[PDB]
Amino acid sequence: PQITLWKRPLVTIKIGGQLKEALLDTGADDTVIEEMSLPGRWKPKMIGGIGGFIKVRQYDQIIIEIAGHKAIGTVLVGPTPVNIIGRNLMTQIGATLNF
Amino acid sequence: PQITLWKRPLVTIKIGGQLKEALLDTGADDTVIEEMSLPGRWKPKMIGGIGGFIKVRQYDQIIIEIAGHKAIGTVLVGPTPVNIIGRNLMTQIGATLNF
Ligand SMILES: CC(C)CN(C[C@@H](O)[C@H](Cc1ccccc1)NC(=O)O[C@H]1CCOC1)S(=O)(=O)c1ccc(N)cc1
Repeated sequence: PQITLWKRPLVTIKIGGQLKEALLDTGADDTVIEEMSLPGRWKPKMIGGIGGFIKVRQYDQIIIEIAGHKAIGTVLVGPTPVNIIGRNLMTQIGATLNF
Repeated sequence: PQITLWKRPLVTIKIGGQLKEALLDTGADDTVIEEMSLPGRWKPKMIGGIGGFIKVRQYDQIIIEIAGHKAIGTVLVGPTPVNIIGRNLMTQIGATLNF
């Protein structure tokens, strides 16, 4: 699709067997999702921006379906105010910014 | 252009005759610039980011060039990790996400 930016670019994702809404965010290096369980090992990470930093759990090799497209990569899990699909996964679905 | 997301989508902007680097951020509703002098009056605004809500200064109807495209609109000034070009100005220059 071609998505305009008059409103937040929200899409449906499937992660961990769960359907969620998430923001396509070109300003985010990595994908961060609200608290949920994911399989495998994790390590702590700090990520920050407006308003400061939050602590998250970094899970690697996680499969997500993003508006119908499958991708694999790192997913951060923690107290993010919104679910964010970052560049690390948007590249895998071929997402680009065009103007 | 067509900007891929393997790297941060950093572009040059021009505001008040000065060149600056900024991030094209589809996850940002608003445009936020590092401390600088802008003309006119400002009004208060609260914005939320990954770490919580902050106060910023809101300046309206500010002329800004973004990767050589002219925009005129609201610019927020405050504590920000990077200069952020948000959806309010990305819409003006015709930017869309495509996959
Ligand atoms: C600030 C940029 C440089 C980085 N953030 C992404 C931004 O898109 C961020 C996303 C967001 C939307 C709404 C609520 C909370 C966060 N929007 C944001 O702050 O919008 C503000 C600035 C003006 O308009 C409003 S981040 O969330 O800190 C982040 C950092 C690291 C990773 N791996 C993932 C996310």
